[PDB]
Amino acid sequence: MKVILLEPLENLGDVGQVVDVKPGYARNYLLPRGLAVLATESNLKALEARIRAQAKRLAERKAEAERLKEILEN
RNA sequence: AAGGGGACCAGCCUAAACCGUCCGGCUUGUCCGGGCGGGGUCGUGGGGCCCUCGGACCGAAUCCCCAGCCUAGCCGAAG
Ligand SMILES: [Mg+2]
Ligand SMILES: [Mg+2]
Ligand SMILES: [Mg+2]
Ligand SMILES: [Mg+2]
Ligand SMILES: [Mg+2]
Ligand SMILES: [Mg+2]
Ligand SMILES: [Mg+2]
Ligand SMILES: [Mg+2]
Ligand SMILES: [Mg+2]
Ligand SMILES: [Mg+2]
Ligand SMILES: [Mg+2]
Ligand SMILES: [Mg+2]
Ligand SMILES: [Mg+2]
Ligand SMILES: [Mg+2]
Repeated sequence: MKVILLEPLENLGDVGQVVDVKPGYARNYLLPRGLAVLATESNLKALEARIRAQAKRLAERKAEAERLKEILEN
């Protein structure tokens, strides 16, 4: 069973990673402990949506630097 | 059972893509979900979206009217 880690987990994976676990481990441990969520298509895109936002919002912060950098230093 | 001969005769609505819209969620958005409306319904495959061309017939199983029919009856020849 594929799930999306919501946390870093020992020898499983880092947050946002999609890994294969036994259906039982997910159903009766991971899911009700909020440590992960099932790797369905509905929230697969919802995952990608925020990787994308985090991607954009990061590079906007870098663009602000180079604008501020080229202004000063020159 | 197919086939042949007859009785009767009729074909339709959706799901999904895509658009809209109201709400809900916090994992903040080009988000996810639930409603609702639009769209679409096919096997020669059909539909969706993007270009080019073209701009009235058909009609209900629903509703309305009516005829007819039913639920009482009546006239009816000649010792
Ligand atoms: Mg037959
Ligand atoms: Mg026959
Ligand atoms: Mg026929
Ligand atoms: Mg519809
Ligand atoms: Mg909706
Ligand atoms: Mg709909
Ligand atoms: Mg419709
Ligand atoms: Mg329609
Ligand atoms: Mg239609
Ligand atoms: Mg064919
Ligand atoms: Mg086609
Ligand atoms: Mg009809
Ligand atoms: Mg009499
Ligand atoms: Mg008499």
